Amino acid sequence: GLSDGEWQQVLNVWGKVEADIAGHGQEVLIRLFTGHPETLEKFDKFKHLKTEAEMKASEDLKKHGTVVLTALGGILKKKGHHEAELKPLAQSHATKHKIPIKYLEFISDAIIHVLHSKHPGDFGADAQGAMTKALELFRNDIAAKYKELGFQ
Ligand code: HEM
Repeated sequence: GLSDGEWQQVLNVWGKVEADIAGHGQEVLIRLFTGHPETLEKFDKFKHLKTEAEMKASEDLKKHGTVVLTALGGILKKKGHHEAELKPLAQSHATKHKIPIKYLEFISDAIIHVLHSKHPGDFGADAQGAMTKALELFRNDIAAKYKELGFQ
């Protein structure tokens, strides 16, 4: 449950991401994969990436980063009214990709890390609070769908 002012902060922060969705998406995934190498194993199409240099050079990783952040941005712009947008992602990530909710926590924190890394001094405490709450809401609603599906 975010206030109007918190959603305003979220969407203000998101404008930073939308200016360079592929660069943000790439860095989010690289942060996820390098911080939590087990997550790489969930991607048949990225498990060949042995080094961060290879990850950085991967155009397909940037492409997927764009897909991920485009989806997330579409969800965030719903300001919590995202059941229709979230449902297929929860279902695909539980049933097809088999992504534990822990990895969604990892990527949520990776987003925060990337925002500070790319916008140092420009991702204020209020913005971090609002973005964190929005990612918690996202993760929590996914978690509810995971529970429905019995997925761990
Ligand atoms: C912000 C959180 C995430 C968003 C918005 C997101 C979004 C997406 C989207 C839109 C797709 C393609 C459509 C689909 O298959 O449903 C996808 C595919 C996929 N996602 Fe995610 N995802 C997120 C987090 C994760 C995490 C944390 C993992 C694993 C650690 C993961 C693993 C995968 C895999 C393996 C695929 C299939 C990739 C392929 O083979 O093309 N996702 N994701």
